[PDB]
Amino acid sequence: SCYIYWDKIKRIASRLEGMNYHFDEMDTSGVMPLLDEIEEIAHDSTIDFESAKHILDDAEMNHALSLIRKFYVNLGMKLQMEKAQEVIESDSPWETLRSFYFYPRYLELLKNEAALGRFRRGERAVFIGGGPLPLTGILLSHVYGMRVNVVEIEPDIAELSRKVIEGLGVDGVNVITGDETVIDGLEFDVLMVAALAEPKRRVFRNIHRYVDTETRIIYRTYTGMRAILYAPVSDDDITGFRRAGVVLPSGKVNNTSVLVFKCP
Amino acid sequence: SCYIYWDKIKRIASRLEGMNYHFDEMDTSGVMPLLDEIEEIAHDSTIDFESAKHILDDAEMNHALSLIRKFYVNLGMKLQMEKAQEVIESDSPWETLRSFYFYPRYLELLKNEAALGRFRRGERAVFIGGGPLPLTGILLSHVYGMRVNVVEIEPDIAELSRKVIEGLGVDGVNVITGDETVIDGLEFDVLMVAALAEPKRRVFRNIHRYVDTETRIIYRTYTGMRAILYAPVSDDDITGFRRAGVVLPSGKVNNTSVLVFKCP
Ligand SMILES: [Br-]
Repeated sequence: SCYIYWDKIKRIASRLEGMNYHFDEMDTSGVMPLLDEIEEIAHDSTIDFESAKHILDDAEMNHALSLIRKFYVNLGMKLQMEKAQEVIESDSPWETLRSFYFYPRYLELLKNEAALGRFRRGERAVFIGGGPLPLTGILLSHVYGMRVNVVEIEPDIAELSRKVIEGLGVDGVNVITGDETVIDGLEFDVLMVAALAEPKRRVFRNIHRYVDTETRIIYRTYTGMRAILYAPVSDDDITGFRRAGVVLPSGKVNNTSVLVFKCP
Repeated sequence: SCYIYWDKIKRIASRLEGMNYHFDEMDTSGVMPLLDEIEEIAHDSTIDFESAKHILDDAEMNHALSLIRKFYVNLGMKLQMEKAQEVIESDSPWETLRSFYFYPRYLELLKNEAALGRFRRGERAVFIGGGPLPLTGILLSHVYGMRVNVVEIEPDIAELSRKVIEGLGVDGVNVITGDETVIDGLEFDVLMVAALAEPKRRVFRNIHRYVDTETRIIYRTYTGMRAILYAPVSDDDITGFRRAGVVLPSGKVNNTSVLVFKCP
């Protein structure tokens, strides 16, 4: 084909490639223009899902896509780490937390999800893939009055997260250090899977073994042009589950939210 | 997975099996409940595009899918033939035309397409694959005041369509007997491709040779659960074209309309 977005993406990737050659370590302030250029493409409403995969999954875009998707994850992780450290240091922690680049977005995303998953105060939720800034976990308790365990595989990241939660004075959020297998030993009404929790195939196979058919499972994925940001969850990833609802994003939200139940 | 639609589709297909390879022999009036059954499924808005794809792409669904598709194409063709003769014989041809089962649907589909393609009075349209009842051709003129050539490969079908057009007294619609290659000798502003024009690969490869980069080309295809009805136009078919816009259907409309331009 001949899409103008193909050259734009290749030029972005080239810039990312040159940057990474020079520095392993992300300069979070400096690369905010690159993120906004990438998000303008991802957010372009005038483009349907089929057209999105025609442009994105074209073989000649694979290298550029990989670089962009690596950027997004690395930037996200560094933004979370920096903000976590900021919150811990702050004498005004909630003010510092609301300044996080994605804060307004998670706010909208959760509201969407709570409707999709019928969240009720008092229910037990497990969130897989907390990261250093366990924003979803925190909101689930602070806003939705849920009883939350956040699971984090990396012990130092998990420790930082506990410090964030304590700095915010948020009750009812516990952090578990380990992989998604810790869910066998937990009771929960709802289970959420972070957008960047990996590997997807393994994570869904572990969910499948350790849940029953009545437990609500909500995962975060990417669709349409927003798949420039990250690889979506594949239908093969969700073998043995049935999709029972979706919330497609709008505005600046990047994630699609999917409700599934284990078969059968 | 365990979608309820899976079993429902297999059940409907079981009742089509005994018509296999002789669907053209269908009783049109007596099979309408069967179309309603398939349509209840195609038009279900709660089924997301990923779920629809899980179903239609599964190897186990392949024979039931061919049975449903053979049923839908044969029913549509028979109805078209039956209505064309009915119009020709009618004292009230316009009213008879409007009693066509898909009439209300085509009217909305065209409405959508006219916005998408920016149709205007006096513009030159060519419609590939007229069939016996060239409704789109007739409406492009009768409603949109466009000047139309309808292309029909089968000489006896072309002859019948001309009778339908002459019976209605509609201006500015001519039928050319031939393949899509006849566009070589034509001048036009908008090219439309019928949902049923086949084989898509040969057709689009010929269209590519004869149009330019500013020709508006609209084709009809199937997306989501509506792809149960007929094989969608593939990525491979529209090589050398770029998508510029899409109208997704709602209500009982079956076709997705897609606007393309030749590269660049
Ligand atoms: Br979807």
